[PDB]
Amino acid sequence: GSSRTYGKEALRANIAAVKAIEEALKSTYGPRGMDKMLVDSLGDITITNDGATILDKMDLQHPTGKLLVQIAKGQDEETADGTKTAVILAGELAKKAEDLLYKEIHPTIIVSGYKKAEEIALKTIQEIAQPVTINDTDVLRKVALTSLGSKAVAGAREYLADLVVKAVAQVAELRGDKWYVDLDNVQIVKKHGGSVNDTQLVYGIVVDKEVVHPGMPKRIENAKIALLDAPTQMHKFLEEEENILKEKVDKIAATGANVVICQKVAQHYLAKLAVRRSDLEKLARATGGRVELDLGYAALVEERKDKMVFVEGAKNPKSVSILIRGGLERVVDETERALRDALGTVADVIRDGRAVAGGGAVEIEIAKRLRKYAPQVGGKEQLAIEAYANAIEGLIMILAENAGLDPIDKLMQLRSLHENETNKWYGLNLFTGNPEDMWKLGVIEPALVKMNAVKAATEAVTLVLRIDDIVAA
Amino acid sequence: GSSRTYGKEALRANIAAVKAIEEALKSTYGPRGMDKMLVDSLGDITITNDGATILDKMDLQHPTGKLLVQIAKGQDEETADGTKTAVILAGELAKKAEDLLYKEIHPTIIVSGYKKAEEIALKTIQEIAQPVTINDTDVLRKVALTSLGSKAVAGAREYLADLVVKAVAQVAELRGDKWYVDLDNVQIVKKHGGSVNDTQLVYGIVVDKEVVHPGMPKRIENAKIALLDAPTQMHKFLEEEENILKEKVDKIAATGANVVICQKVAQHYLAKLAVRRSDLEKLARATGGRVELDLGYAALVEERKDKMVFVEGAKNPKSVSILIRGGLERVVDETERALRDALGTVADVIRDGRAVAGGGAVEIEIAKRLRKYAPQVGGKEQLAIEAYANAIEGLIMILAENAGLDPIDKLMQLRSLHENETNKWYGLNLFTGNPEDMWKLGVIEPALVKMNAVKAATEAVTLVLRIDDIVAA
Ligand SMILES: Nc1ncnc2c1ncn2[C@@H]1O[C@H](COP(=O)(O)OP(=O)(O)OP(=O)(O)O)[C@@H](O)[C@H]1O
Ligand SMILES: Nc1ncnc2c1ncn2[C@@H]1O[C@H](COP(=O)(O)OP(=O)(O)OP(=O)(O)O)[C@@H](O)[C@H]1O
Ligand SMILES: [Mg+2]
Ligand SMILES: [Mg+2]
Repeated sequence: GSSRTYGKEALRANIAAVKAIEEALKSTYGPRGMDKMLVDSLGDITITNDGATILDKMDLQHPTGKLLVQIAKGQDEETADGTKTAVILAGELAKKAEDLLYKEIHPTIIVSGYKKAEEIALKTIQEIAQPVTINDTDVLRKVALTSLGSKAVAGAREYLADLVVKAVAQVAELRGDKWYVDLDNVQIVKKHGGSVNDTQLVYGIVVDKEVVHPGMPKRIENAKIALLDAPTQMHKFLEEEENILKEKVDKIAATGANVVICQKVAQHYLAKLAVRRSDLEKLARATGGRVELDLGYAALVEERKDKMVFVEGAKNPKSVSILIRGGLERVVDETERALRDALGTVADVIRDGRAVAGGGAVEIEIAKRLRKYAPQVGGKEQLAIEAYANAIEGLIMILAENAGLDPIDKLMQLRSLHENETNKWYGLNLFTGNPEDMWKLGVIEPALVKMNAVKAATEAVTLVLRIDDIVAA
Repeated sequence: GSSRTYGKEALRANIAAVKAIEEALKSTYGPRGMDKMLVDSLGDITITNDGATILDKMDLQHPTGKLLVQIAKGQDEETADGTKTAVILAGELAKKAEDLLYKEIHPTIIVSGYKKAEEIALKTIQEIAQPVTINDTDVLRKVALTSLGSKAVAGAREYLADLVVKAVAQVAELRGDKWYVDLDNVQIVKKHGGSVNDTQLVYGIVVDKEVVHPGMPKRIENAKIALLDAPTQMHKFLEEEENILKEKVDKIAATGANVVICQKVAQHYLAKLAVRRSDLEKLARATGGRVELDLGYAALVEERKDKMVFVEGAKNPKSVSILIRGGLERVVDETERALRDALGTVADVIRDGRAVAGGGAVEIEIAKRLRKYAPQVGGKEQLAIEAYANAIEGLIMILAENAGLDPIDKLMQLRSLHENETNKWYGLNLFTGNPEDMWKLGVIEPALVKMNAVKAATEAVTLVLRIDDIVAA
């Protein structure tokens, strides 16, 4: 025994799976949006509004949904943002395809329409965007703040916004006639007992070591660094192992190193600087050293009051550390998850120097270009392009409907404001119900994240259409 | 206990099996055609439109269908194309035989009709086709492109089309007063990190070796090649095994070889070229060597920046390698499955120098010859030949019906266009709904694949008729 299902009934059964997976996410479309409660088989309780999190702990019985979710998860590791937008948009394009199938259009006309709209949308995003550079640091601060905000740690402590902006403004490499960065170049340190304004940047590389040995010179300058993975006969062996302590000095003097860090007593003779205990790799990347004596170099090393050790002016100038100290664990452990995602959004601007307004300002310029382009295509395909435009505007209703407003009128006001000339940045504010200019409010996101949202939605829906039949064996 | 079933009811039960197996395939008749989803017993999901793939993972309860599928699978290994056409045509000839049995004609009249139509069809294909040669490289490019297209790798990167055309235009042997080729003569290499336009031909034989030993002369010219499957007493054995390293030099000097490849250190003394590690068979076929020292010969050997090793101008000039490097695995692994099937279609033209238009242009010349021939046969057999012609035209409805068009009118327009003189290449375009000239659009397939489609369909249906009774024990 096995089941075969084919034709319109298999296509309806696939669309009813996509409109279920989108229904699970619709309400959490941020900001100012609801959370979901997830309970596991053990009885743990979790509260979340992070879509990449929900899609790993919800569980899905239907195989076509299992393909849609896999595309939306694959979407999160390539770019890091737009996990929910690429599911909502893929929900709307299917819901509006259902209106075209009742007019008896064949699916290969619809799919040819969508893949003919997406290529004029991606051109329009590159046309309406505006360029930005590292020197435009106000715009970098506005992007950081927008990605950072809506948690307890926020731009009420705007020191966090300058902290991240300065930290990646330091690490700028130049490649492809453009700037380049990666998160491997900038490191955190996390500890408890502190304050969120006590967190600081350094322009140096730092470890929260509570001890280094007391006789040693706690300031070292214009210096060389080494990073290391390095009865009667019983008394002779015991001495031979105590002489192996002096063999550390013997081989440091063989190379002239000043501070010497080893993975895992005779420290009075060394004092006549040792660090007791993947971080040696970070020190090597800062110092230019290597983990037989190969040395690295730095302008200053210090230990200072909890208690800490600092390296400053290491040979590679494009490396930075930041330290978070907070009074409770719950603050620190989510502040990392906010702060490095903010920095990893600034990096999505800096890797490609365009920026576009949030708030639904992009969708309504796209929904104008399509409705001016559709009369040129003329055939049955014209109904598929106009059915695409109605599905992109249908996104910002899910943004207005979510902040308590009346959705239809607060769509019509925006569309009428865009029929006037210029005005291209008007969109929804969400902390007051009226439309406002999104650039002067400073609400911005990088173009690469919108392009990935549009492309992963069209790729996901044109794989749910264009399945005729289901066989199992 | 056992079952016996005989007469009209056994014949109806066989035809209802053939019209089920054809019903599973009808919609995927390409291009621009739907896919099917196949789920296995483990829970893996697969999406496909390749008929030779569907028929191995669908599973079939009925024994007559199990014979039809076995003929259609056997069809794919002899010629490589026409797995679906030979099932659809075998579906139509049975569906139209059912209309003749209700007029009470006996089955041995029908089968005598079909086997009397197929012999005038095979003559007509040899009459209406047009010849082609290697020098007609535009037609080779058009055939390559038609077989290559409708994937992400396509003639948007037309470098792939010239890549394959040049690659088999080099390997041409002459036999039977005709050209001859096989796929054993041309080899690929596949690696990750690349681009689809970074893929290149060579007119040489190549391995993506990331290393060869650093002292050795990395350029060798007008050269000879060897291809090889080749306490106190403990110190004497250890030395005897180290002298066996120098015995490689000792036996290379005994034959004067310049580069020496062995299946599975003293390389400084060899340097005073060694390759560290079925490919020795390919090198032997290029070099004219053999895997006791038999040597092969080549004009140049080089190692160059990833990193690679090249052999150029080997003794046999009718051997070629191509290299695919792509930025992701998913691209490379299906690009092989497209690119070698494109090349293995050019080989189906070159092995037999006729070509015929696609798009349903052949079917409507055959459906004219039959309806002019049928009045000569005169008896009850006349109804079986005209019932054959209606079943070949009934194929291009499944091509028009599939691209969203209205099927009947877009048949009648083609038939009326063929009642005019010449025009013999008019057929369906599928990227716009009107008929167009298929030769100027460049849509071509080799005659040997159509002949195998006609012959394997008539052979499959005349075995489903002409079964009277089913016995089991
Ligand atoms: N201050 C704001 N005012 C208006 N719209 C905003 C504001 N901040 C963000 N948005 C909009 O919120 C949407 C993104 O919603 P949300 O942040 O919940 O999902 P996401 O970040 O894409 O998801 P994920 O982080 O899981 O990938 C975009 O349309 C964006 O422009
Ligand atoms: N560009 C085209 N326009 C019109 N018809 C085309 C075009 N390309 C191919 N065809 C037609 O498509 C049919 C073959 O369909 P399809 O390629 O799906 O099956 P197949 O190649 O025979 O199957 P398989 O590859 O599994 O053996 C032939 O009638 C051919 O002439
Ligand atoms: Mg976001
Ligand atoms: Mg084919």
